[PDB]
Amino acid sequence: LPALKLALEYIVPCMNKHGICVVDDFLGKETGQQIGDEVRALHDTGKFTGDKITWIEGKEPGCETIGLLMSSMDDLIRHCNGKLGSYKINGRTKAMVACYPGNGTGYVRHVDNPNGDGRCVTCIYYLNKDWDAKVSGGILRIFPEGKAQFADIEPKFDRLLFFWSDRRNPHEVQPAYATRYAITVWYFDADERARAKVKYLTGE
Ligand SMILES: Oc1c(-n2ccnn2)cnn1-c1cc(N2CCOCC2)ncn1
Ligand SMILES: [Cl-]
Ligand SMILES: [Cl-]
Ligand SMILES: [Cl-]
Ligand SMILES: [Mn+2]
Repeated sequence: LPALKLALEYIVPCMNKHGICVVDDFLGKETGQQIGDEVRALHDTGKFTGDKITWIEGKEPGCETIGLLMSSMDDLIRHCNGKLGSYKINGRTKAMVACYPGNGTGYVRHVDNPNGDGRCVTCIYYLNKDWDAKVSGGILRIFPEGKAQFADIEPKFDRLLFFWSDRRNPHEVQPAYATRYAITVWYFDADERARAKVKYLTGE
């Protein structure tokens, strides 16, 4: 589907019904591999003589295709104009470009935004080519609040994931046995983000 059709026919009704939406084959193989090359360049540096996080705006040298990813995410969110709950999405974070070690470590269950920090939608893009979660792990488990079911989401290559960032979606990540990368972006609700910012002295 084109971005308009995908947003209105799939992403919007999926998010309002479930709070979780998976889009597969988001950018295609060639672009996905290019993003992987850029991400590995950021994190796979050598040496002279937890996890790794970098925050990317999208116009840094060697990050142009990460920027294309962010523009593509922005395109989908824009076409959701005012249809994602009651939110008015007026901005987002930088891209969190993460490298997660394959050392048998998982991520404890948590809520991204538990206390009204302004973030209403979490977007995650998975860029590890030919990742087989059945063999290598790394599955995301989301527990939508009050539902009888929970969801396991495999970090499949070129997969885009949306979910509500607030207490509706506690989530945990199972351990993995190879290095993997994911890029996360959070979209802000205008009113909540404004309220969260009033406490600061001109300091964001
Ligand atoms: O890194 C992840 C994963 N994950 C792990 C492996 N695969 N996916 C799932 N949530 N999550 C995360 C990270 C985060 N940070 C990271 C440290 O800086 C501050 C903000 N804030 C909220 N959620
Ligand atoms: Cl939790
Ligand atoms: Cl966290
Ligand atoms: Cl902000
Ligand atoms: Mn999280």
